Amino acid sequence: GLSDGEWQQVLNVWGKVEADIAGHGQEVLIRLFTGHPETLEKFDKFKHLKTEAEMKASEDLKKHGTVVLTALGGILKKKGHHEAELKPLAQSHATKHKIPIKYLEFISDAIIHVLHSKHPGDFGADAQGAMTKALELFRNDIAAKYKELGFQ
Ligand code: HEM
Repeated sequence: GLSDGEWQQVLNVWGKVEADIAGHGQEVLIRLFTGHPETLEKFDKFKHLKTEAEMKASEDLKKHGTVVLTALGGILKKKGHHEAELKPLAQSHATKHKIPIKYLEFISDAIIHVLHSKHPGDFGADAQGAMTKALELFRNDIAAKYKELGFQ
């Protein structure tokens, strides 16, 4: 449950991401994969990436980063009214990709890390609070769908 002012902060922060969705998406995934190498194993199409240099050079990783952040941005712009947008992602990530909710926590924190890394001094405490709450809401609603599906 975010206030109007918190959603305003979220969407203000998101404008930073939308200016360079592929660069943000790439860095989010690289942060996820390098911080939590087990997550790489969930991607048949990225498990060949042995080094961060290879990850950085991967155009397909940037492409997927764009897909991920485009989806997330579409969800965030719903300001919590995202059941229709979230449902297929929860279902695909539980049933097809088999992504534990822990990895969604990892990527949520990776987003925060990337925002500070790319916008140092420009991702204020209020913005971090609002973005964190929005990612918690996202993760929590996914978690509810995971529970429905019995997925761990
Ligand atoms: C912000 C959180 C995430 C968003 C918005 C997101 C979004 C997406 C989207 C839109 C797709 C393609 C459509 C689909 O298959 O449903 C996808 C595919 C996929 N996602 Fe995610 N995802 C997120 C987090 C994760 C995490 C944390 C993992 C694993 C650690 C993961 C693993 C995968 C895999 C393996 C695929 C299939 C990739 C392929 O083979 O093309 N996702 N994701």
